[PDB]
Amino acid sequence: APRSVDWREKGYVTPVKNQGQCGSCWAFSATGALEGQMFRKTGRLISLSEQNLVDCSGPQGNEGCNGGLMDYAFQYVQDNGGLDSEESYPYEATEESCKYNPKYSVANDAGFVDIPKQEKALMKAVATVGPISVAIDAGHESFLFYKEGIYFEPDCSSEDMDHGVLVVGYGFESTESDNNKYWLVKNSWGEEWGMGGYVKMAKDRRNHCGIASAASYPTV
Ligand SMILES: Cc1ccc(S(=O)(=O)N[C@@H](Cc2ccccc2)C(=O)CO)cc1
Ligand SMILES: *CC(=O)[C@H](Cc1ccccc1)NS(=O)(=O)c1ccc(C)cc1
Repeated sequence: APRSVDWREKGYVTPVKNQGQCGSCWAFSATGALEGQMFRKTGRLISLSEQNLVDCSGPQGNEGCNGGLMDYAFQYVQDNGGLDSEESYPYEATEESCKYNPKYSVANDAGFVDIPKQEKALMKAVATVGPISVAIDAGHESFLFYKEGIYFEPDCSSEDMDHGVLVVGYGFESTESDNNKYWLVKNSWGEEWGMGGYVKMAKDRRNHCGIASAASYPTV
């Protein structure tokens, strides 16, 4: 695998979005992964509707602003035969009745692939597939105030993740502790959080915060 990957340089990644006060992280992770795979197929980057997932993917097991799983969203796009664009079905940060309209659907998938719970396997998927949906333990003040550098939280759990996000690459930079490797992660808290909405999360530090315990991507 390469030592460094950044799919934003290849056109796979929309700008950072903001989920607001709705527990819809899982929807932003899923649209990020599907936005990348759709671009890989068609060469056109189109922002996808998180509200469409929040309002409509209940039958697959999602619970709107109360939580959900990226895999369930991928299952919805497959079952439903499509997913509306962000512009056609904009984000309201509140759960409402499903307003899906297939005339405005711009994405499809035929399932999803769950990545083995290994950072080595996650690296190979990021290097060969595109942005990857992952879940992390974001439940620490240190994560809220992250600003730069490689994020490392000693109290981070590798088993109880609460926050779905998107791995868009990985890389390295020299650090005091010589733990130099990171995952490049797109968050959904707007661009004022972190590094323009991104975080460099510790890579190859024993599945730090569980980043490799629930990684997946849709099949397009
Ligand atoms: C109290 C609470 C409220 C909402 C959520 S969440 O649904 O927004 N976050 C997801 C993230 C996730 C975790 C593992 C695998 C995929 C996605 C979950 O933890 C799902 O159970 C979690 C906790
Ligand atoms: C992933 C998501 O949408 C979360 C849902 C959540 C998770 C834990 C506790 C309350 C709500 N929303 S979030 O704003 O991304 C977030 C809030 C709090 C924590 C500890 C993590 C993430």
